[PDB]
Amino acid sequence: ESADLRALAKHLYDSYIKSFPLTKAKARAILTGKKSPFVIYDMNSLMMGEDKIKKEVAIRIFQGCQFRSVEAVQEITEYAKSIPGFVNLDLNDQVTLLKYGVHEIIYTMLASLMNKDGVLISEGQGFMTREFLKSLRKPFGDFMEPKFEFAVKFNALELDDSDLAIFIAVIILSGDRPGLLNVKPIEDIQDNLLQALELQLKLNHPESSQLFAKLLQKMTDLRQIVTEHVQLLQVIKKTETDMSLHPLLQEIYKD
Amino acid sequence: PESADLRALAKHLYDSYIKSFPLTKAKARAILTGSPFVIYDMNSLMMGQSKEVAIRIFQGCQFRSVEAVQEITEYAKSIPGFVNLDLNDQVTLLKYGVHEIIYTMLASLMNKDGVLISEGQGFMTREFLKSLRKPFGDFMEPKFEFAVKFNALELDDSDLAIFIAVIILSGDRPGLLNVKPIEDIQDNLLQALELQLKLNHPESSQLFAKLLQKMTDLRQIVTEHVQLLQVIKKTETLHPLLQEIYK
Ligand SMILES: CC(=O)NC[C@H](Cc1ccc(OCCc2nc(-c3ccccc3)oc2C)cc1)Nc1ccccc1C(=O)c1ccccc1
Repeated sequence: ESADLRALAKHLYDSYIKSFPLTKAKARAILTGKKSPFVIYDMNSLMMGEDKIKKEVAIRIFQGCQFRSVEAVQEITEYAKSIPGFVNLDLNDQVTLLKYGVHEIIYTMLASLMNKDGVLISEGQGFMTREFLKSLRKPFGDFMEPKFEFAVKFNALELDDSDLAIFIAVIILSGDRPGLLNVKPIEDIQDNLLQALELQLKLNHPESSQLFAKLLQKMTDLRQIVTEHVQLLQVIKKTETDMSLHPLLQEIYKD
Repeated sequence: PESADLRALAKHLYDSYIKSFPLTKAKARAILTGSPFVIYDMNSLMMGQSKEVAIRIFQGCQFRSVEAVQEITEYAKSIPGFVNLDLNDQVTLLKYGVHEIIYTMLASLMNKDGVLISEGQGFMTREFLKSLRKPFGDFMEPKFEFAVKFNALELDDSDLAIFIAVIILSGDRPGLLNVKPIEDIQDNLLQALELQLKLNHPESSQLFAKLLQKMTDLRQIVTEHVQLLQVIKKTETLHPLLQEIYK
């Protein structure tokens, strides 16, 4: 079965590259200055970068994150279809799996695009500093800090895209999502994905003790990030009466 | 290339096809021949503003067609040389090839009176499909038209496994980056397909040619299916995640 686990791992990695244009290997190539990004760290550079790469600074930064999230949901959906068993599950659950999964997966892969100092934007054409993202006005104060704090700790695991491909498959196939109708089909798929992640982790990181365990523990951090963000969204929703949330994201958010 | 190698290629493709496609032509034909539950009627579908039946049947086809795409994708990975192709080209070959393959294989579930549904457990008649209000009665009928002509060739699963591989490795899909290796592989599969058909159907003259002529007909069906599929976004309009799964 060992070889069947390796074939699973090879397969998901294949679909991962096919579904997400900006990989972790590409992000790190751009980040670790070998493709150099334009750097947005203030108002004038944000607007200079609207020319050069791509008060209302917060809204532009809002919609730019909405754009990429909608886009991200679409990639994640593409990828889910490739996971063996997914498209054979009950449709209502396939939807439930995505509704809940995409949040968690988005911060996982957002880590790939982050370092200590900032975050890659516009498929790596841009780089926005962590500081500039703290500077925004205060329904949006430090909305990004907890994602940077997670990235810092998650990135020190030193996962690569082939590790990530399996980890996010495991995330999608969570049997504890609320409202799932048939938990057992989902859990059996996850079991095989977990088996494959275990082998992959040991093979790709032989001198990295309990990497499997340590990666699963990061779900605690992931979910707590999810929760605070929904709380920030609502504060906005009450006070940004004229602002707009995309219908795909609307659907993903309504608990 | 040697007949042994083409026989080996032939047999290799049949193996993968049997692993990737649970409901085979042969199985489908066993079921078809004189049970599964028959849907001939509005009350038999019912007994077998939220949503009109025609849309729910449309929806269910999209679900099943998404399952077909994953079976076909997995089968492609087994074609010698496919996974060594450039990755963008594997996506492009699949993107354009899956519809043609879906309608090819749908013929395996069809006779002139209906189609097998739900893993062979059901049978929706042809006439019931036609009953459906515009443009919903007009989506399956062309497929039945093709199926009946197609099934007259009496291909089996072993034949189909190679024909399917030939469709995927089409060098003329828009946006291919490196056509040569795709045509190279397709030539090999055609080589194999031609020997398969002479050996499997020795009394069936120019089957090879006749089969290739049907690749033409499948492109017409795919093209016009789109022109029905756009008369649908048009007059038939939401739950975004769902729409995203079937983009
Ligand atoms: C599932 C899901 O929707 N999850 C919530 C989702 C998670 C997220 C967060 C950051 C991120 O950065 C990508 C890199 C990024 N790209 C830009 C960019 C690009 C072009 C122009 C300007 C800026 O800025 C950043 C930080 C990607 C995804 N967040 C949002 C999703 C929808 C709408 C808004 C948000 C916000 O984060 C937000 C930001 C400011 C004010 C209000 C809200």
